[PDB]
Amino acid sequence: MAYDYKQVLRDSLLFYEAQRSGRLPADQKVTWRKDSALNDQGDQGQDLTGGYFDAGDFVKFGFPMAYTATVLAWGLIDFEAGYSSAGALDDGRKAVKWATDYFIKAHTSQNEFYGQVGQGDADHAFWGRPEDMTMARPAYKIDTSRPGSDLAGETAAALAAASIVFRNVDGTYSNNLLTHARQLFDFANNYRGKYSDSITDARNFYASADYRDELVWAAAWLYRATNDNTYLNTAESLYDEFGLQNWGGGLNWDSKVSGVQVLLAKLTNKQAYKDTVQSYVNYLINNQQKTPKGLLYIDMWGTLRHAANAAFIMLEAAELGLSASSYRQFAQTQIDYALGDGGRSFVCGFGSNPPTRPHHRSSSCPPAPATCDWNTFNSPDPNYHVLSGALVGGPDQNDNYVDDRSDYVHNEVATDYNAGFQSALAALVALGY
Ligand SMILES: [Ca+2]
Repeated sequence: MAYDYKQVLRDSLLFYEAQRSGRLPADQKVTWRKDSALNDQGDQGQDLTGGYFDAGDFVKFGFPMAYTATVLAWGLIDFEAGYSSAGALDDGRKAVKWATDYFIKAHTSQNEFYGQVGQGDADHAFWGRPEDMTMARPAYKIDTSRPGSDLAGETAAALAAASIVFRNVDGTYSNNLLTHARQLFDFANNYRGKYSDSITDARNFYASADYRDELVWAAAWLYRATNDNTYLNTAESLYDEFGLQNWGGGLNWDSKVSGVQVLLAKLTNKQAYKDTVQSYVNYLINNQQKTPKGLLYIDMWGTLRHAANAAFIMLEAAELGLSASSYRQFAQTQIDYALGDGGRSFVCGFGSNPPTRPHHRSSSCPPAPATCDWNTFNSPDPNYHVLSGALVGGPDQNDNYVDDRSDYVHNEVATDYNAGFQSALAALVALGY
């Protein structure tokens, strides 16, 4: 009852601090985390340190990491007031920059981009503190011979969105972000292909369903960041060519459909895009399967992540003047469910009876020199460190849930899980809720 969205927003930022890879800053707030993955590098030894660990593991999966950055930047642009009111503007910007500083390093050549550091199996076979890793961490890339329109496109979108975020605060960085964004889009558009067909290790973790939506997504963001009509023309041309108006709605690391539509609706003010957004939202509120307690049930994987993403699309739709009151209200019910209106909180470190055993390695570990290994994973006790701000997978279609570390469905946590969620919190704060 009566949730402090400002504090939840601050908590979400703490989750991102807990996901930081590389050398941590002197002002780090989640201090149980230590410098790690300091040897991450490319084929020629290029520095690839930094970025975010994806979930409860230590692999740096570029596709969802870029998506996370784009959505976080998006919320900072449209609902900056929310961050400011929560006294978290600086931290919000730092969260975006932690990702973009890494994308810049990963962009080793104009048409070359590293999309992963660490191998799924080698990484997942280990359970412990990231600073204790001793296994090889291979880096995989996409290039003109092994394209990745989806990966390069999303990264371009994130860089372009970030360039807007930093336009005034750091003009030099903003310009740099944009240069990289422009080059990555050209690479993505001129060399068509799914990144997971090149970086095959990712096909079993973050396989891309289609790269066409990312191309439109990227062009749209570049137009917003440059005001260069060429990008708008390309965005709309591809939107029509690919027939996105007929694609299944939704917004998540894999599909940008609803994001593209609500974004283009804002940039062009065209009714057609607004119609598509309305039909999608009305469908969710009135028809999409929901749990008995009101939670949108879009899929078993990252259930809350899907509901929060939907909530964010609704908040963006409200900004277009589409049923603002009802759309904002429904979005709030989804966020409020995650915060505890379903009976318990599903945000670690927050509210009533929150999850205490997230499927997360670093938070499960006691401090050094005590050993952290699979026996720690096997502990009946709650994770040693509270993972403040992490949104877990959530309850089942019947609002049932059991806090279980081995349950990588209900207790999974990930950077993409908190993206739409965090931006939605920023919006609620901005709206004065
Ligand atoms: Ca896609």
